[PDB]
Amino acid sequence: DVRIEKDFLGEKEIPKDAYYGVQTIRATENFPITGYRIHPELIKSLGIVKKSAALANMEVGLLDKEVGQYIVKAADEVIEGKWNDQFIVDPIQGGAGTSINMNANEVIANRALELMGEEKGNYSKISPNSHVNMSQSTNDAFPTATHIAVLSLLNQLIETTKYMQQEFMKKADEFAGVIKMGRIHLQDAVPILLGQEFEAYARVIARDIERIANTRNNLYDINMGATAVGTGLNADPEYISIVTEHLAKFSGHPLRSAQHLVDATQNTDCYTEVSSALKVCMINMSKIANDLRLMASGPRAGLSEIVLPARQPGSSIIPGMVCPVMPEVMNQVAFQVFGNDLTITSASEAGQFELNVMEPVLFFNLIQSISIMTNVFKSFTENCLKGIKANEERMKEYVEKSIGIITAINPHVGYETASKLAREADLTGESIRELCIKYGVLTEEQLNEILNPYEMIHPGIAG
Amino acid sequence: DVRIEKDFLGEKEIPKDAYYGVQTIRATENFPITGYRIHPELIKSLGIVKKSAALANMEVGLLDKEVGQYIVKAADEVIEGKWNDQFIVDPIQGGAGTSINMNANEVIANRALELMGEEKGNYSKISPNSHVNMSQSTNDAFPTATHIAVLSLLNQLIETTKYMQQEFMKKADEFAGVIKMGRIHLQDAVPILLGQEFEAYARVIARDIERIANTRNNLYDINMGATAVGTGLNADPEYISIVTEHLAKFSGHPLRSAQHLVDATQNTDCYTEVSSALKVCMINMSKIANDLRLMASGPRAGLSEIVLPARQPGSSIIPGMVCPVMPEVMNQVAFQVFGNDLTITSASEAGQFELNVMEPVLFFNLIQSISIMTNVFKSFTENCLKGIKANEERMKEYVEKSIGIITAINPHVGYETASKLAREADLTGESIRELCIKYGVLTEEQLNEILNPYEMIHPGIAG
Amino acid sequence: DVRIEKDFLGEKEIPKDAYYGVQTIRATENFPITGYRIHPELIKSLGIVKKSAALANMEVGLLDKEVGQYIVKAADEVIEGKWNDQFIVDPIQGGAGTSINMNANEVIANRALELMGEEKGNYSKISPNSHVNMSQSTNDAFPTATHIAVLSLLNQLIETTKYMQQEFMKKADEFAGVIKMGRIHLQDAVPILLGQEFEAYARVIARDIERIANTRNNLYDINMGATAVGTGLNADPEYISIVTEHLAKFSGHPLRSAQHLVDATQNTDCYTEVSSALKVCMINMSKIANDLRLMASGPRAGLSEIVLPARQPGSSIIPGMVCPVMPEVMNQVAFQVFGNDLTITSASEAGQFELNVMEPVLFFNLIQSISIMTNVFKSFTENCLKGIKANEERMKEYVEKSIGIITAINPHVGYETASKLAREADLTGESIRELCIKYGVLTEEQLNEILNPYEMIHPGI
Amino acid sequence: DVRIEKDFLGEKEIPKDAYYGVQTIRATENFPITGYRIHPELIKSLGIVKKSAALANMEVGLLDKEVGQYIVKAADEVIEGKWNDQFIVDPIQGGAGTSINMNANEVIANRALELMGEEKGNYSKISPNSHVNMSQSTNDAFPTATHIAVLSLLNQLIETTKYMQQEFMKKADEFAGVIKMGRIHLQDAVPILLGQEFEAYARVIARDIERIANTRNNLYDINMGATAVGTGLNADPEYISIVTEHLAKFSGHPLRSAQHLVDATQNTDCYTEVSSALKVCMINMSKIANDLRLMASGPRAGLSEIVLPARQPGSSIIPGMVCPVMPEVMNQVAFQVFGNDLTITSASEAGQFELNVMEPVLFFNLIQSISIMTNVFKSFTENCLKGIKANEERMKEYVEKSIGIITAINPHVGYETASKLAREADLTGESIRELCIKYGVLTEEQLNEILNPYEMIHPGI
Ligand code: NA
Ligand code: NA
Repeated sequence: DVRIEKDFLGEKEIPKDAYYGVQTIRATENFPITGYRIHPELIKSLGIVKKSAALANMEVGLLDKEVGQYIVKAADEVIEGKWNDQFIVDPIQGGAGTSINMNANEVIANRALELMGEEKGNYSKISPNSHVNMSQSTNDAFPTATHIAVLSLLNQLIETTKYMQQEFMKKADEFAGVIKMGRIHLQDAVPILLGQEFEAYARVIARDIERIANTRNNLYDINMGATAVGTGLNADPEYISIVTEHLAKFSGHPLRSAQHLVDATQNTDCYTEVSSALKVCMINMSKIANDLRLMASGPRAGLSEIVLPARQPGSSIIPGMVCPVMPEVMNQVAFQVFGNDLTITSASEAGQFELNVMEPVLFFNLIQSISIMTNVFKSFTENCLKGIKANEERMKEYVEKSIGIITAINPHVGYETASKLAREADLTGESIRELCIKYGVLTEEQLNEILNPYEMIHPGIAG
Repeated sequence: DVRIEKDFLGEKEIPKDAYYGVQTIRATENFPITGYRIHPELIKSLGIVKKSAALANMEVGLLDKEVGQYIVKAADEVIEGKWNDQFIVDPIQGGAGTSINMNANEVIANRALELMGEEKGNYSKISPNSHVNMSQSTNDAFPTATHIAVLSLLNQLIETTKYMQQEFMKKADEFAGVIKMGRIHLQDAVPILLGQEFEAYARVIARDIERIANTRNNLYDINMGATAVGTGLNADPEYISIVTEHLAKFSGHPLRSAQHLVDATQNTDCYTEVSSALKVCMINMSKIANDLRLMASGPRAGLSEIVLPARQPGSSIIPGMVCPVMPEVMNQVAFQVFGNDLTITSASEAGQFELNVMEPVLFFNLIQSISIMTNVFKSFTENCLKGIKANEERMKEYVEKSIGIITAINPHVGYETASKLAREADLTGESIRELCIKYGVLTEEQLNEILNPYEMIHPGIAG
Repeated sequence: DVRIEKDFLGEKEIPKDAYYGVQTIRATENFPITGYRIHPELIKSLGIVKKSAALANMEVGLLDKEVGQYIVKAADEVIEGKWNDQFIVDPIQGGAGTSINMNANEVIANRALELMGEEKGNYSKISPNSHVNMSQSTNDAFPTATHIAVLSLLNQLIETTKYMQQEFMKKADEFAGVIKMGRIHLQDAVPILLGQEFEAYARVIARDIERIANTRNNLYDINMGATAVGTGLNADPEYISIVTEHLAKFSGHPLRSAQHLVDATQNTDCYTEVSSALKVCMINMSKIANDLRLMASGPRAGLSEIVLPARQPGSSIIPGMVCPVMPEVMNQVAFQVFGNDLTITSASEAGQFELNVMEPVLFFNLIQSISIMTNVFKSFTENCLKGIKANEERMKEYVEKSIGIITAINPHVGYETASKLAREADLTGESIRELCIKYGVLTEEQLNEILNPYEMIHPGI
Repeated sequence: DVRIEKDFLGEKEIPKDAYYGVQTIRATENFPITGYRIHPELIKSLGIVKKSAALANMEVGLLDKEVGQYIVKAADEVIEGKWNDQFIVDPIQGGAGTSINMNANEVIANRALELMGEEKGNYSKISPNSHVNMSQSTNDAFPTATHIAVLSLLNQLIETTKYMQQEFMKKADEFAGVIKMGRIHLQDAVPILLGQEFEAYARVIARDIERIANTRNNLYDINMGATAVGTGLNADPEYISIVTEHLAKFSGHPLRSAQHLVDATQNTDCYTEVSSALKVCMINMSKIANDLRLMASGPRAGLSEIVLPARQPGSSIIPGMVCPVMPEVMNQVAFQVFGNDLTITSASEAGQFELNVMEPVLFFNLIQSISIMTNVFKSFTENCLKGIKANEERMKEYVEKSIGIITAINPHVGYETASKLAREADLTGESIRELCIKYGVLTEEQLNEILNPYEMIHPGI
């Protein structure tokens, strides 16, 4: 039922059908923290790293082509997502990612052994350390795999967010004629188009796409060849060049060998720069969600400017309640990303000399942020945003009854007079138009032009 | 293979062997955010809530005793942890916890139906809403279950942390004779006992236990009977009294019916008060961990004051490296709790009028904090703290070679003279004792008493 | 125009009329960061510390009675707030607070010298280090002073908060009969009294008062006598017991000498505990302020449930605009405190071995939090909360025309009739009450009982 | 001693000699929160805004040429920093910045009145609202001024940072030959040059310069002309084009009128983008400062790899102590910025519909971050970084007696001999180099090449 493996600390039993090994099992004893598994994209990227390294090591004559070809086939299986269940270590873990790198090394070595008809655990023939980890350290393989995983996930977030942004733009278009009252401080102000607010939403999101896209650039620099500390001592420059080109080609990213491997091994600014752009994006999305929730308030004692698609019963006790559950989950995902960014800040700040050992919790958080933003943006776009409808009559009635349309008469008649009219209209509950007429401030004809609400929506002195 | 269920929004297919229902499946479409499951303690507590309610509702004559007895048996199964797999909704979810409450209501209703020989889905006989949720709202059942789960988890953290605190105290005792140099600003200062530092660690942790224990008090107030908004309109006061006593008795906590149900339904300060005490605790533990990592630095170009149990190979490329992986994972768990507390802050701040809809992400975070602190504290206590050893010779050599022992001569001979001696000793690399003798500041006899390092470890003018 | 002073590092020019000295001037070159000054209460508390130490050192025969007496009189002037302008060092400073301790030691020494007719700078007669700092370290004097300052500031915050909490409870009373629509998810639910919301506000604030008051307890333990690292090297144990008693008696706080001075010198959890309770309080206050600003929304396209006292013009372009400026500044002070608390967290976490050197920024933020909360609570209470008025008729009208008011009538009339009444109410203009009367379902007298605000908003039928 | 002024809300007494007015005095009663004043660069930028608007309004025939000319001269005095003392409102204030805009409008109006020989307060002749605020809102004037202030402050930070970055690169050069032990997890690893660490420092700082410089781009889009909500109601489109050009030309920044003024009036992402780049920079700087403080640990029980310039006595009780005060204040400024960034995050998130009213606290924090970073970078560069010295012999000695130096010799000597050499080195006192010589394994000349600092620290064999 079990086999026995060993490292410099001793021996352990492994289930015979497991592809992980001794260093993996030790990580499960050392760090039973969350019970989560690493993201499958990171597993995939680990497999891209070990395939790339095995090819490069063979090409430069360091690795036996017999063993190397099986390492490559096993790594391809990992890349295709065939072995996600064998990656059992905790995302939150001591040892700076060694246990993640070793989980990859062990799984690939053991699967390679099985593919050449050998016994799993026979590290004499295929060693996790000496073959699958050849020319590598934790301190290059783990971050390089993370750069690749983060880049692949960012590319998916970007595509999802461009889709959402475009759906905001379609709503802006659908609502381009819908007039309502703009509010500042939650006080009635002057008229605005609902489509102008939705375009404001589309535009901030366009700016977020650009910020997030631009954070990829610093992740294209990888540190493969760094060895233990970034000096690259005893790394072969031809190994570095060739592994880099394989990593680029198999991952699909324009990866580059960092110009200064010590810089690239010990600094973590590439990661906080990403987390920062994700946070900024979710600030904007939370604000947008808060607006949607206010606009959907009601149905009788709220603003009731829009109707969201109903997505689930709101209450078992208020008959027929529907709640804005999709904006609410967007807010919650924002609050989660805000927190993840503080965990990332604190972990990046904790780096010491040649290595930041806090990267596992940094990378867990950063991947989680990207992943939950992708998922909530997809679900919000499909289950809410596309289906939003406007209560046009209600919003028109707000404009029809406002005081603040009176703003438009300031350049003609003065803020002082308009204020007197505004105060009176507010205290009597009369229409501001009627008051202008009854006091001879303006004629019916000239305030038909001046108090045109649609015309006040683009710049100019009315008239 | 499937059955069909319905709510006021429409019909859905459910796998025939599933105990969840239509509202559950809708939550899985609305919120595919994390893919996590709610903590099993919360599942258990939901079952305590629905059992308690069913008993109270029968006792006051609202619920049929035939259906009620099966609801109770099903809820007991949930309480014992037999149905954790049927709780499939995302911890991060819109609808303020409705989908969590409905997952409980559905699972219990359906299991109850199966126990009385009926068809799952036959809500005519046993309704998730009308029977299992009777006299309840999301807005009391969900927070009440959370109070119970948080209290049970806090009690386990407290016990784990008292164990850790006691193991720190044992190390303080083991090291009570071990002399070393105290450092301020990382500059050599005056002698201290290693056992005094470990007692400083034990004492802050004692203070953390007290803070965390004291946060339970505000969670003992529950809001069962609140109905939709806290008014309790149409709740039966005898139902409230009786359900409270069952909740207390089955959960083991001294629960109390809040004095003002509107306050208790809309305020979330009980939760941030807990998160705050957890954060403070992890600030202290991170600092302690950082100290341990500095003391274990080396082995030749570091401080090398202590040796930690080796827990995994440190490197595949530095021969025989061992890294302080257990302190490192403690730091990472701190950074995670710091972030979780910011998510909790932001979610509590977002409450509006009669309900804080952001509670799902608040409660996910708070439970995660308590849970990961418990797990890392257990693992750190067993896999590191108990086994720590002191390099007594090294630390003694620091004291033997220090400048700063010279502090003790200030009251005798003046800070001005001691400074001259200190500077000289620092620039020549001579022993400060020899300099005192050679310049006739003190006799060999009087500085044998005065520069006794052990005596400078407790208050007094040396002499 | 200058004198020359000297420390371990060499000599510096000091303005002839200055009471600070060489170690102070160096700090002003090293840390020109914010341009702020330390809080006057911290200056005061430093004066309490140096007075207390001078008395204890004299009593134990370590300090000259005559020189000690002048140190004490100079310290008393500092305590009374006469020399705040001589405390020039930046609150954000390296050195772990040495520069603040030295600013006190120098000002006091020099003023003491002036009081005995000597020249400022004559450290031969009265030394900042040897006399004013005798038996002490930065690492006990500076924290002890901070514990005392923070305690004093907390006591004032608590009194201000208790005043605000009581004014919320008066508004709860004023509004005890005012009915409105409760909202969950911002969706119309069932009726609630405005007074119940204000009471929920007052109750959370009561809980905050308790949390904050309870953070004082760990600050009453001081480390005076710890000297450099908590070992108490060069502090006589009788000096420690005497200085502690003077610190308690002059400060008015029940200070205690910590049970383990090494613990109390290196751990900073008393400070994060305080910051935490301040953050939690401001979370609740921010939420309350958010609710107020929603209730004040309008005048015609908003909820318009309450009217806040007008405090300033809202706009120089929109005629008639007035804005909820006092809830808004409450929000902003919350966001400030949240941030201050993260700075405090990060500084506390950065402690190393025997000393946390990041205390200056930690204490600057903590004292800032306490201070801005006191000031905004006072201003918000006097300029907004006391004057809040309810639009009772508006709120009643929406309750009368809601769906949710059906909930009060359901057990009386049964679900079948309730549904028919609800349907009619949707399609006609009419309130459920009027319809109950029109169709003889309930009598006007029975509806007066059933839809009584208190009765629709409490448990029972 | 007083005059009387009046707004929409009524009349107030103003000190006769004050240039501020009624809306300003009300703000000083409403918000006595911090006691701070807005940054002088924001005052300056407000003056640029009001000058620019007065010129555009005149050009378009909306404002009297004569009154406009006095408004402009008064604005120019504000721009030159002559009236900073008249800006008394608190940076933390409700009203979304109205009180800051009004403080500018009032000071300028009153000074303009004094320049034409009129009485301060005579708003009949020159109105804060009607003339100085003409064609504007708080909601365009205040942000536009902030964009300009922040841009100016960023440009100074960038220049200061570039100076610091270059001084790190000079130290990398000075230390290019200095070998020491690289450490991972604080465990001894393999040799590294001190110069490579300093170059890693310089390179991250280069990346920070780039991030921060790139945040300017979104600030060049301004919303002047948006008026209340971005619709531009009451702003003539030719006024918008002319005021934008004046704003660019007087400020020296390439300002552009935002493409959608409603977007630019309600969204605050340009500000969080800036705060984010500042936070990221200070994360890196804090880490660097942590490393410096570890390298400076000692003198006898620490690493003692570097010596920092001494800047102040470390202790008045421990003789001889000097502390790394300049890295320490760098840490503390980082923690400050981290917190400021959370305040900024929370304020930005709190935007509602057409306006984010939490901008005053957001801008106070953002400007504070930029300002304290500039000041600490300058002071740290001049008072520490330039003067850092290496303990080269100490560092070399530990490299020579390490295990890790074996790594350079392994491919030359093969694993079997390397292990024998390592074992011997552990048990005897002797360095691997000496042992290589003693046992004829390698020649002294071959060891000079192999263990050359540059050669053991770069890829290859
Ligand atoms: Na988190
Ligand atoms: Na701050």
